[PDB]
Amino acid sequence: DLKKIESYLDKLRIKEKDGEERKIYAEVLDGRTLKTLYKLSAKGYITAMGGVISTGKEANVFYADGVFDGKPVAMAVKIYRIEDKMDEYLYGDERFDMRRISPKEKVFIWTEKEFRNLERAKEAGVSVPQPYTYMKNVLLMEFIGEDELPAPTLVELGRELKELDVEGIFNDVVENVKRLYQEAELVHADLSEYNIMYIDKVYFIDMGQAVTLRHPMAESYLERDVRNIIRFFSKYGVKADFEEMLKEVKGE
Ligand SMILES: N#Cc1cn([C@@H]2O[C@H](CO)[C@@H](O)[C@H]2O)c2ncnc(N)c12
Repeated sequence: DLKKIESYLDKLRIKEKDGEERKIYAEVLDGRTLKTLYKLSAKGYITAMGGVISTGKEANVFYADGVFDGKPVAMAVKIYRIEDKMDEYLYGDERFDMRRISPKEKVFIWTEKEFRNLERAKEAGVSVPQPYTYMKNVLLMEFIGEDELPAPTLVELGRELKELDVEGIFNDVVENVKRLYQEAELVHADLSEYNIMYIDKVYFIDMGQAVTLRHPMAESYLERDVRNIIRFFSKYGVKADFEEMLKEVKGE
Protein backbone atom coordinates (compact mmCIF):
# COMPACT_ATOMS: atom_id res chain seq x y z
CA ASP A 1 0.00 0.00 0.00
CA LEU A 2 1.59 3.22 1.28
CA LYS A 3 4.46 1.51 3.09
CA LYS A 4 5.12 -0.62 0.00
CA ILE A 5 5.28 2.63 -2.03
CA GLU A 6 7.57 4.52 0.36
CA SER A 7 10.17 1.74 0.43
CA TYR A 8 10.50 1.74 -3.34
CA LEU A 9 10.60 5.53 -3.44
CA ASP A 10 13.41 5.43 -0.88
CA LYS A 11 15.09 2.74 -2.97
CA LEU A 12 14.72 4.94 -6.05
CA ARG A 13 16.23 7.88 -4.15
CA ILE A 14 13.08 9.92 -4.85
CA LYS A 15 13.36 12.34 -1.96
CA GLU A 16 10.99 14.86 -0.39
CA LYS A 17 13.59 17.61 -0.84
CA ASP A 18 13.07 17.30 -4.61
CA GLY A 19 9.82 19.30 -4.60
CA GLU A 20 6.50 17.55 -5.19
CA GLU A 21 8.00 14.65 -7.20
CA ARG A 22 7.70 12.19 -4.34
CA LYS A 23 4.06 13.01 -3.62
CA ILE A 24 3.32 12.70 -7.34
CA TYR A 25 5.11 9.38 -7.77
CA ALA A 26 3.33 8.00 -4.73
CA GLU A 27 -0.08 8.86 -6.20
CA VAL A 28 0.34 8.08 -9.95
CA LEU A 29 2.36 4.85 -9.65
CA ASP A 30 1.15 1.69 -7.90
CA GLY A 31 3.25 -0.87 -6.04
CA ARG A 32 3.69 -3.21 -9.00
CA THR A 33 5.00 -0.45 -11.28
CA LEU A 34 7.42 0.84 -8.65
CA LYS A 35 8.85 -2.66 -8.25
CA THR A 36 9.38 -2.84 -12.02
CA LEU A 37 11.22 0.47 -11.87
CA TYR A 38 13.30 -0.88 -9.01
CA LYS A 39 14.09 -3.99 -11.07
CA LEU A 40 15.31 -1.76 -13.89
CA SER A 41 17.40 0.24 -11.43
CA ALA A 42 19.01 -2.80 -9.84
CA LYS A 43 19.76 -4.34 -13.27
CA GLY A 44 21.60 -1.08 -13.98
CA TYR A 45 19.42 0.56 -16.68
CA ILE A 46 18.27 3.29 -14.32
CA THR A 47 20.73 5.30 -12.27
CA ALA A 48 18.27 7.76 -10.74
CA MET A 49 14.66 8.71 -11.38
CA GLY A 50 14.03 12.45 -11.50
CA GLY A 51 11.32 15.01 -12.15
CA VAL A 52 7.80 14.24 -13.23
CA ILE A 53 7.36 15.41 -16.82
CA SER A 54 3.73 14.58 -17.49
CA THR A 55 0.80 13.03 -15.68
CA GLY A 56 -2.02 11.79 -17.88
CA LYS A 57 -5.06 9.56 -18.04
CA GLU A 58 -3.33 6.68 -19.90
CA ALA A 59 0.34 7.20 -19.10
CA ASN A 60 2.74 9.19 -16.93
CA VAL A 61 6.15 10.46 -18.06
CA PHE A 62 9.26 10.92 -15.87
CA TYR A 63 12.84 12.04 -16.29
CA ALA A 64 15.61 9.54 -15.45
CA ASP A 65 19.37 9.25 -15.57
CA GLY A 66 20.29 5.80 -16.81
CA VAL A 67 22.63 3.66 -18.84
CA PHE A 68 22.27 2.41 -22.37
CA ASP A 69 24.93 1.19 -24.82
CA GLY A 70 27.32 1.37 -21.89
CA LYS A 71 26.95 5.16 -21.79
CA PRO A 72 25.02 7.34 -19.34
CA VAL A 73 21.92 8.70 -21.04
CA ALA A 74 19.19 11.20 -20.22
CA MET A 75 15.95 9.21 -20.30
CA ALA A 76 12.29 9.77 -20.57
CA VAL A 77 10.53 6.98 -18.72
CA LYS A 78 7.02 6.55 -20.05
CA ILE A 79 4.71 4.46 -17.90
CA TYR A 80 1.26 3.17 -18.87
CA ARG A 81 -1.21 3.00 -15.96
CA ILE A 82 -2.02 -0.61 -15.16
CA GLU A 83 -5.60 0.44 -15.74
CA ASP A 84 -10.30 0.98 -23.06
CA LYS A 85 -11.02 3.10 -26.14
CA MET A 86 -7.78 2.26 -27.96
CA ASP A 87 -8.96 -1.09 -29.25
CA GLU A 88 -9.29 -0.45 -32.98
CA TYR A 89 -5.58 0.41 -32.85
CA LEU A 90 -4.71 -2.88 -31.20
CA TYR A 91 -6.97 -5.42 -32.92
CA GLY A 92 -6.70 -4.97 -36.67
CA ASP A 93 -2.95 -4.41 -36.42
CA GLU A 94 -1.60 -7.62 -37.98
CA ARG A 95 1.19 -7.98 -35.44
CA PHE A 96 -1.35 -8.38 -32.62
CA ASP A 97 -4.61 -9.41 -34.27
CA MET A 98 -3.94 -13.13 -33.81
CA ARG A 99 -2.55 -12.83 -30.28
CA ARG A 100 -4.02 -13.31 -26.81
CA ILE A 101 -5.07 -9.85 -25.65
CA SER A 102 -5.80 -10.84 -22.05
CA PRO A 103 -7.19 -8.00 -19.85
CA LYS A 104 -4.34 -8.36 -17.31
CA GLU A 105 -1.81 -8.36 -20.18
CA LYS A 106 -3.38 -5.66 -22.36
CA VAL A 107 -1.41 -2.67 -21.04
CA PHE A 108 1.84 -4.63 -21.32
CA ILE A 109 1.07 -5.51 -24.92
CA TRP A 110 0.37 -1.82 -25.57
CA THR A 111 3.74 -0.85 -24.10
CA GLU A 112 5.41 -3.48 -26.25
CA LYS A 113 3.59 -2.12 -29.31
CA GLU A 114 4.83 1.37 -28.67
CA PHE A 115 8.42 0.10 -28.18
CA ARG A 116 8.26 -1.86 -31.45
CA ASN A 117 6.77 1.13 -33.27
CA LEU A 118 9.58 3.33 -31.95
CA GLU A 119 12.27 0.88 -33.18
CA ARG A 120 10.51 0.51 -36.53
CA ALA A 121 10.21 4.24 -37.06
CA LYS A 122 13.67 5.05 -35.76
CA GLU A 123 15.34 2.46 -37.97
CA ALA A 124 13.48 3.75 -41.02
CA GLY A 125 14.99 7.21 -40.38
CA VAL A 126 11.94 8.88 -38.79
CA SER A 127 12.74 11.34 -36.00
CA VAL A 128 11.46 9.60 -32.82
CA PRO A 129 13.22 9.29 -29.44
CA GLN A 130 15.75 6.46 -29.49
CA PRO A 131 14.00 3.55 -27.71
CA TYR A 132 16.28 1.88 -25.14
CA THR A 133 14.27 -0.81 -23.44
CA TYR A 134 10.95 -1.76 -21.91
CA MET A 135 9.55 -3.96 -19.17
CA LYS A 136 5.94 -4.66 -18.39
CA ASN A 137 4.22 -1.20 -18.48
CA VAL A 138 7.54 0.72 -18.43
CA LEU A 139 9.26 2.26 -21.47
CA LEU A 140 12.76 3.75 -21.31
CA MET A 141 13.72 6.02 -24.19
CA GLU A 142 15.87 8.94 -25.29
CA PHE A 143 15.13 12.22 -23.40
CA ILE A 144 14.15 14.96 -25.85
CA GLY A 145 15.36 18.21 -24.27
CA GLU A 146 18.34 19.31 -22.21
CA ASP A 147 19.25 19.68 -18.55
CA GLU A 148 16.15 17.70 -17.57
CA LEU A 149 13.65 19.99 -19.25
CA PRO A 150 11.68 18.53 -22.16
CA ALA A 151 11.74 20.15 -25.58
CA PRO A 152 8.49 22.03 -26.19
CA THR A 153 5.70 20.42 -28.16
CA LEU A 154 4.34 22.42 -31.09
CA VAL A 155 1.29 23.53 -29.14
CA GLU A 156 3.62 24.70 -26.30
CA LEU A 157 5.51 26.71 -28.90
CA GLY A 158 2.32 28.29 -30.19
CA ARG A 159 2.91 31.84 -31.39
CA GLU A 160 6.60 31.37 -30.93
CA LEU A 161 6.40 29.41 -34.19
CA LYS A 162 6.04 32.73 -36.00
CA GLU A 163 9.47 33.53 -34.64
CA LEU A 164 10.75 30.27 -36.14
CA ASP A 165 11.04 28.67 -39.56
CA VAL A 166 7.41 27.57 -39.35
CA GLU A 167 7.31 26.52 -42.99
CA GLY A 168 10.56 24.58 -42.48
CA ILE A 169 9.14 22.96 -39.34
CA PHE A 170 6.05 22.01 -41.33
CA ASN A 171 8.22 20.46 -44.08
CA ASP A 172 10.16 18.55 -41.40
CA VAL A 173 6.91 17.12 -40.11
CA VAL A 174 5.81 16.19 -43.63
CA GLU A 175 9.16 14.51 -44.41
CA ASN A 176 8.82 12.48 -41.21
CA VAL A 177 5.24 11.40 -42.05
CA LYS A 178 6.52 10.45 -45.51
CA ARG A 179 9.37 8.33 -44.07
CA LEU A 180 6.99 6.84 -41.50
CA TYR A 181 4.62 5.80 -44.30
CA GLN A 182 7.09 4.85 -47.07
CA GLU A 183 10.02 3.28 -45.14
CA ALA A 184 8.57 2.31 -41.77
CA GLU A 185 5.20 1.42 -43.31
CA LEU A 186 3.38 2.84 -40.28
CA VAL A 187 0.65 5.48 -39.80
CA HIS A 188 1.00 7.45 -36.55
CA ALA A 189 -2.78 7.63 -36.26
CA ASP A 190 -2.81 10.39 -33.60
CA LEU A 191 -0.42 12.97 -35.12
CA SER A 192 -0.99 16.47 -33.73
CA GLU A 193 0.67 19.51 -32.21
CA TYR A 194 0.36 17.65 -28.89
CA ASN A 195 2.81 14.88 -29.85
CA ILE A 196 5.37 16.60 -32.05
CA MET A 197 8.29 18.07 -30.10
CA TYR A 198 10.87 20.50 -31.46
CA ILE A 199 14.53 20.99 -30.62
CA ASP A 200 16.65 21.76 -33.69
CA LYS A 201 14.22 19.66 -35.69
CA VAL A 202 10.98 17.76 -35.00
CA TYR A 203 10.50 14.50 -33.14
CA PHE A 204 7.33 12.47 -33.13
CA ILE A 205 6.22 10.94 -29.76
CA ASP A 206 3.36 8.78 -28.45
CA MET A 207 3.56 5.90 -30.99
CA GLY A 208 1.57 3.37 -28.99
CA GLN A 209 -1.37 3.56 -31.41
CA ALA A 210 0.58 3.59 -34.70
CA VAL A 211 -0.52 0.84 -37.12
CA THR A 212 1.17 -0.76 -40.16
CA LEU A 213 -0.20 -0.02 -43.62
CA ARG A 214 -1.97 -3.39 -43.56
CA HIS A 215 -4.38 -2.15 -40.91
CA PRO A 216 -7.62 -1.59 -42.81
CA MET A 217 -8.04 1.98 -41.47
CA ALA A 218 -4.43 2.92 -42.13
CA GLU A 219 -5.15 5.17 -45.09
CA SER A 220 -8.01 6.82 -43.26
CA TYR A 221 -5.74 7.38 -40.24
CA LEU A 222 -3.11 8.90 -42.51
CA GLU A 223 -5.42 11.42 -44.11
CA ARG A 224 -6.69 12.35 -40.67
CA ASP A 225 -3.03 12.95 -39.63
CA VAL A 226 -2.38 15.05 -42.74
CA ARG A 227 -5.53 17.18 -42.43
CA ASN A 228 -4.76 17.63 -38.76
CA ILE A 229 -1.23 18.90 -39.40
CA ILE A 230 -2.21 21.21 -42.24
CA ARG A 231 -4.97 22.76 -40.13
CA PHE A 232 -2.65 23.35 -37.20
CA PHE A 233 0.09 24.98 -39.27
CA SER A 234 -2.52 27.08 -41.02
CA LYS A 235 -2.88 29.06 -37.77
CA TYR A 236 0.77 30.09 -38.06
CA GLY A 237 0.89 31.03 -41.69
CA VAL A 238 1.80 27.82 -43.50
CA LYS A 239 -0.09 27.56 -46.79
CA ALA A 240 -0.37 23.97 -47.83
CA ASP A 241 -2.66 21.86 -49.99
CA PHE A 242 -4.10 18.57 -48.67
CA GLU A 243 -3.97 16.75 -52.00
CA GLU A 244 -0.35 17.67 -52.67
CA MET A 245 0.87 16.77 -49.20
CA LEU A 246 -1.04 13.44 -49.15
CA LYS A 247 0.41 12.50 -52.57
CA GLU A 248 3.88 13.53 -51.40
CA VAL A 249 3.55 11.30 -48.35
CA LYS A 250 2.22 8.32 -50.26
CA GLY A 251 4.61 8.60 -53.22
CA GLU A 252 2.13 9.60 -55.92
N1 LIG B 1 7.45 9.65 -25.44
C1 LIG B 1 7.57 10.59 -24.76
C2 LIG B 1 7.77 11.77 -24.17
C3 LIG B 1 6.74 12.59 -23.58
N2 LIG B 1 7.41 13.67 -23.07
C4 LIG B 1 6.71 14.77 -22.37
O1 LIG B 1 5.49 14.35 -21.77
C5 LIG B 1 4.36 14.98 -22.40
C6 LIG B 1 3.36 13.91 -22.81
O2 LIG B 1 3.57 13.55 -24.19
C7 LIG B 1 4.92 15.75 -23.58
O3 LIG B 1 4.34 17.05 -23.56
C8 LIG B 1 6.36 15.94 -23.26
O4 LIG B 1 6.38 17.19 -22.52
C9 LIG B 1 8.73 13.63 -23.24
N3 LIG B 1 9.70 14.48 -22.88
C10 LIG B 1 10.98 14.27 -23.15
N4 LIG B 1 11.33 13.17 -23.82
C11 LIG B 1 10.51 12.20 -24.24
N5 LIG B 1 10.89 11.09 -24.91
C12 LIG B 1 9.09 12.39 -23.95
